[PDB]
Amino acid sequence: MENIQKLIARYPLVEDLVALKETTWFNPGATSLAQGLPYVGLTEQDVNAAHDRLARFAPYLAKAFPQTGGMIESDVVAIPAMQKRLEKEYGQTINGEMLLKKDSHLAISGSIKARGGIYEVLTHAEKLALEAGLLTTDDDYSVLLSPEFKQFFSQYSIAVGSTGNLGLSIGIMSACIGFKVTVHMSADARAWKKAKLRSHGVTVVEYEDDYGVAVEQGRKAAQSDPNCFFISRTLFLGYAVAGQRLKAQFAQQGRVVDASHPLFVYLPCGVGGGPGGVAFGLKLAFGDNVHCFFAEPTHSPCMLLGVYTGLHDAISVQDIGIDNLTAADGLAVGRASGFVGRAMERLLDGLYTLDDQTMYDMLGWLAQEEGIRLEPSALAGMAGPQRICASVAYQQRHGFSQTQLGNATHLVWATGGGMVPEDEMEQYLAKGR
Repeated sequence: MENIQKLIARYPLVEDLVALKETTWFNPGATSLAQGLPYVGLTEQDVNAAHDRLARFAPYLAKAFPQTGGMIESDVVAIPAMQKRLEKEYGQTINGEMLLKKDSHLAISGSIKARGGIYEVLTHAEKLALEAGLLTTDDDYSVLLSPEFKQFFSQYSIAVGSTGNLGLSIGIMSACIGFKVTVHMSADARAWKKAKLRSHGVTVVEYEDDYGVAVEQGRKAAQSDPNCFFISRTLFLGYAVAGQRLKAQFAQQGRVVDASHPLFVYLPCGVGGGPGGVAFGLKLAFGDNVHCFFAEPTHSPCMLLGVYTGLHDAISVQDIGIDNLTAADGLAVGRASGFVGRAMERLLDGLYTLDDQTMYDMLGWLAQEEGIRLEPSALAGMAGPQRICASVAYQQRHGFSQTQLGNATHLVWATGGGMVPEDEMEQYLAKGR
C-alpha cells in the first residue's frame, strides 16, 4: 500500500528511487579486504582452483572454439575520445584515465554471462568425466573431443531456465561438450538467440504462458532423472576469474594499481551474480586499491534498494511501485540476490542509477567516439566515472588526494552487445546523438 512512505521516512533516498530520479549512493560501510573477506565465504584458493580448472581446459577450448591460449577473454581498451565527449556533454571533469573492459566481445555469447556459464558447464563436465574414470587432472583435456567422450556425455543432460545470455552461454558450451541440452525460454526472448542455440544442436523450449512454473516444473521433472543436471557459488567463482586476468592485462600494458594509482571499476548489475563475482575477483587481485561500484537502471534499482535499506531480498522494486521496465533488458531484475548483497556490501564503494536516455546517449557517443558498438545494458558503467569525480565527500572519506585522482584508472565494464544483429543495433542508435 501507500506504506512506501514509511520506508521513505526511514530511508530518504528511497524517495529518489521512486521518482525514477538518477541517484548515486556512497556506502559508509565500505571496508578493507581483510574486514570484508569473512562475509563472502570464498577464499583466494577457491578462486585459484577455478583458474586451474580453466587452464586444464585450455587445450580443449582452443580446438573446440578456433577463436578461443585456449582462453575466453576480452580486450581492455583506452577510451580517451569517449572520455572528453562525456566531459563536454555533462560538464564534469573525469580525472585520470578512462578504460573499457569489453566483456561484450567474449566468445560464444558476447556477454559477461559467458564467464559464469562456461565455467559452470565445464566444472560439471569435468566432474562427470573424473568420476566415470575416463579422465584424471593430469590428462591433456583435448581427450574430451574423442568419440568415446562424446558418447559418454550424450548419456547425460543439462537443463537451464534462463531466457538471457546465460542460457545462451550454457546451451552452446553444454552442446559442444556433447550433453543433451534443453534451454527453457520464454517466447519473449530475441529470435536470434533461439536460432544460435538451435544452430548448435541445443533443444529450445518456449513458453508464452507462465515462464516460472514451466521453469520450476522442468526443475522437478529433472530431479527424477539422475542424469539430468538443472541450472550460485560456481557461477560466482566463474566471474571471479576476471580479477587476475585483468591484473595480468595491466602488467602487460605497464599499468600500475597502487594507493597512488587507484583503480575504479563500474559494473552493470541485474540480480548481482555477474558484477558481484567480478568485484570479488578484483578485490583479491588489487586489494583496497580497487574501488568497485554497481550500476542499475532507474527503473530497476534492486541491489541499491536492498543494500541501502539493509533489507536485501526482503524487498523488490515492484513493492515500492517501480515498474521494472527498461531498455536495459538484462538489468531489469526486480529483486536482488540476497547472497551477493550480504557477501559483497562491505566491498562496494557505492551503487548508482542512470535512466534510459543516459544509456542511449552514451551508447551513440561511444560508437561515434571509439567505433565500439554496444547495447544499453552495457552503458550502465559508463556514467560512473563522473559520479565519482564529482563527489568531494566520497573523495575525502576515502582519503583520495587530487594527484591520486589524477593518476586514477576508471574502468567501465562492458557486459554485452558484441553479438547484437545489425537491425537491433540500428534500433539502439536511433535514440540519442
